[PDB]
Amino acid sequence: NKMEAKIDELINNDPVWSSQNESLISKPYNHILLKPGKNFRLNLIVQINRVMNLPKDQLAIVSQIVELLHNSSLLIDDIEDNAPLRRGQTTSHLIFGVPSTINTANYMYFRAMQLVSQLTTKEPLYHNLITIFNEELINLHRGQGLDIYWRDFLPEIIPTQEMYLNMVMNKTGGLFRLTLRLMEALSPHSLVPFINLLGIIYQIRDDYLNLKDEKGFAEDITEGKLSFPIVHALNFTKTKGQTEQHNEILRILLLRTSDKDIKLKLIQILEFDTNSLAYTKNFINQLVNMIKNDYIIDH
Amino acid sequence: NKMEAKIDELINNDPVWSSQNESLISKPYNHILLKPGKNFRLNLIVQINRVMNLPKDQLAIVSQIVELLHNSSLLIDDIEDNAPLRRGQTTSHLIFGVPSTINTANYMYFRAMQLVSQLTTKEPLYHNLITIFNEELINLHRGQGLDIYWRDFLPEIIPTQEMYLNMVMNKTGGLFRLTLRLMEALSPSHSLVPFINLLGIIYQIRDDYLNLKDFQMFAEDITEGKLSFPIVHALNFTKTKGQTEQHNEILRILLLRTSDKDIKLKLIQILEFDTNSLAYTKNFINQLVNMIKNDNENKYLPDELLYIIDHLSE
Ligand SMILES: O=P(O)(O)C(O)(Cc1cccc(-c2cccc3c2oc2ccccc23)c1)P(=O)(O)O
Ligand SMILES: O=P(O)(O)C(O)(Cc1cccc(-c2cccc3c2oc2ccccc23)c1)P(=O)(O)O
Ligand SMILES: O=P(O)(O)C(O)(Cc1cccc(-c2cccc3c2oc2ccccc23)c1)P(=O)(O)O
Ligand SMILES: O=P(O)(O)C(O)(Cc1cccc(-c2cccc3c2oc2ccccc23)c1)P(=O)(O)O
Repeated sequence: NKMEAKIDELINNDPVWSSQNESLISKPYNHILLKPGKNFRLNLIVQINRVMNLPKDQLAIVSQIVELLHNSSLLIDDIEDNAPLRRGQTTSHLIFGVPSTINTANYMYFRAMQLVSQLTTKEPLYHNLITIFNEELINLHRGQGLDIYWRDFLPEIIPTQEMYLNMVMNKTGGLFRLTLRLMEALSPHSLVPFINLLGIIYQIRDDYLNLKDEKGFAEDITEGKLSFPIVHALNFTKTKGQTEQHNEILRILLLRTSDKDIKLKLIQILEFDTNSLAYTKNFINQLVNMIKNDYIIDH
Repeated sequence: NKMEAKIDELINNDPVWSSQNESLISKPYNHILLKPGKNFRLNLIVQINRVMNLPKDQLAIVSQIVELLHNSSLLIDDIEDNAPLRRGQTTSHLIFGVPSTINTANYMYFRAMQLVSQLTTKEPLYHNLITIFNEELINLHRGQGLDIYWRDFLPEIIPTQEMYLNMVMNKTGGLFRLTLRLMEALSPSHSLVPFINLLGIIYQIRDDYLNLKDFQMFAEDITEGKLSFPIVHALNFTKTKGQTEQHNEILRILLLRTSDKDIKLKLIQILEFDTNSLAYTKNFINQLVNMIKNDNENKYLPDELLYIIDHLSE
């Protein structure tokens, strides 16, 4: 009969997937492309290439891979932080919903992975590009897992500066290392230590500017993040016996508040009571002087 | 002095990660392991192996891969359907939160991928295994993305039965094909892929059917507004017969995202008395199983397998 014949045809062919289908599920992703991201990224990749010297067409693919992983990971990051804005517009998950956004972001992680084989035909080198991809993706999720856990289960764990830096080495260092390691493996004195330093500077600076200044006003406070200035402050208050301030910092973080005055109060506690903002600014300058007093690093 | 020296050490070493850090991010995953569920998956693998003959240690790994992807995919599946229960207990995202559960599930996807790399060191075969893994994960997400889309954009698109089957081929068939293709690529010793595709289709339709049938005998699929196989039949049946009020009433209840049992029973009544969608589905599953039962030639089958098939019969 015809039903059996049609079922037979179905199971003997590859799953049917159309262009229209590809478009429908790409919506959460297409939305974040509507706004440009730091364009100075292909900029960073172009700099590092002065040293790696990859051929233009191979470099392009590395760039596409990292751009894709980066843009899609932001979709997930914003769900995980329940963020309202990204690149000055509403986050995808508030528009298309959390379910679609998770699935689309995860879909793009595997599309990124598929691009890797466009880099080489040589089994050995391929094997190493894949291992690098797998390793850093593992590191990336270990660090983000720690960051989310500390924030969502606060005050169960109050991280020390040491713990925060290790989380960053996993998370933000993971994407910087991913980009550098792929290029070093493709290139015809590794820069890994230098790229780890850059990732840390970047994350701490990112935490700092969030309070010093589109994602909204000091949105890291609304999200309750254990940011670099917050970690210094929680440890500073514990160490100095400032019991009341230590507890009020925790309380404000736990409110997940959008109240601008409450956020401003916390920011001035970091300014005048714990001097965490100045501590952070100096810490950043000290890391930068590690490069300078030893060009990309200029941002 | 000191700070700089601590930073030098940090950036020159691999990222620090401990056993304690591993236990913390594994919490959402271990929770679902608290109940084994219908873990007889290891059985289908173990059985298919009688034809594939993979050495016991490679078989263990394929096994771990399948268990990891399947377990972590339910963590994500439950967040995507906002499900309250899984394997009889509160879903992980409701205990550990949506953020940690997504991250933990995604972490396990990559730990599964790293196991793939440990199946062989033959560089060519390795590339093939990675290609299979990559291809099926992509089909899986396309299928799940389409199922979610219809559900969340309802009533913009009402899929037909043919559309539903293509979605299922991508989604459900993705993990069955993934296990089978890996096993087949590894075998020392006609693909069983067509057979496994059919199994995945039977499995999913049967799953849609029992979700409504066990309630007739939670029916969370109704609360989620899912375009399940019986609901798809019911929507196209009412459209075809020009039954406007019934068509609309089915949409209204799905759109309600209701957990009110009397309303859920009302949709089931519609399916039972107006469209006869449950009898239709039962019969459709029977016709699929019979394609295996009457495969005298063994066009699809290589007995322990047929038993499974007949079991799935409704
Ligand atoms: O892309 P966006 O400008 O939205 C932003 O994520 C900037 C950013 C934050 C963190 C990491 C990166 C980053 C780091 C390393 C490499 C690359 C990054 O972004 C891209 C894009 C394209 C290629 C490589 C990278 C960019 P944002 O915090 O300013 O929103
Ligand atoms: O570190 P922040 O989250 O503060 C930020 O830099 C963005 C960011 C930087 C580096 C990594 C990630 C991130 C977060 C969640 C998941 C993943 C991330 O990066 C990858 C890459 C590939 C897969 C998953 C993830 C986000 P921001 O642009 O939101 O300021
Ligand atoms: O794991 P649970 O027992 O929780 C459940 O997913 C049922 C189930 C149990 C075991 C395996 C599977 C399953 C699902 C999709 C694909 C495959 C499954 O098992 C195998 C084995 C070999 C290949 C593919 C699959 C489903 P449930 O729907 O009853 O919650
Ligand atoms: O298809 P249903 O959601 O009805 C169910 O069969 C479970 C299921 C089967 C097959 C695939 C999936 C699924 C859903 C979302 C994401 C992913 C799924 O399977 C994988 C494997 C690997 C990565 C992601 C996913 C879920 P159930 O046990 O919840 O009834």
